[PDB]
Amino acid sequence: LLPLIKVLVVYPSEICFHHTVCRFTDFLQNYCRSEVILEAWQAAAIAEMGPVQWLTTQKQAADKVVFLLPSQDLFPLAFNLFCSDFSSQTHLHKYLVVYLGGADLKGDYNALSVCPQYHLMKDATAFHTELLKATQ
Repeated sequence: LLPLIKVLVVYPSEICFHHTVCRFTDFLQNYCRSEVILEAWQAAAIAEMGPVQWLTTQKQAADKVVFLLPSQDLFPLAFNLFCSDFSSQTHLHKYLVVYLGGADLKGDYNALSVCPQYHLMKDATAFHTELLKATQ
């Protein structure tokens, strides 16, 4: 296999956050050399699997799952489905939380605090290194 990791990116669907999602995916592909699994690029698979089965399938395919938050469509669904796995010892630190850009989230997602945290772009190097560890 290639030393190439796959990252599932879960993000709030608010229009005002869209530019941040694009910037983050560009950062993942180019700066972090990651294959990206993105709702916006898998409309047909989501339609045919339904949102729940799609999230569950992609979580299993992914090496890392990133919750992308500012400072919600699939976001609350992914949180609900994945949160019990956040501290799982089988997949150590599979779930990562990244803060970038601005937007007003409605919900509460307190269990995200049990995951590794990254504030971009200050933590870009630490985040990149975390992804790279996964090619080991």
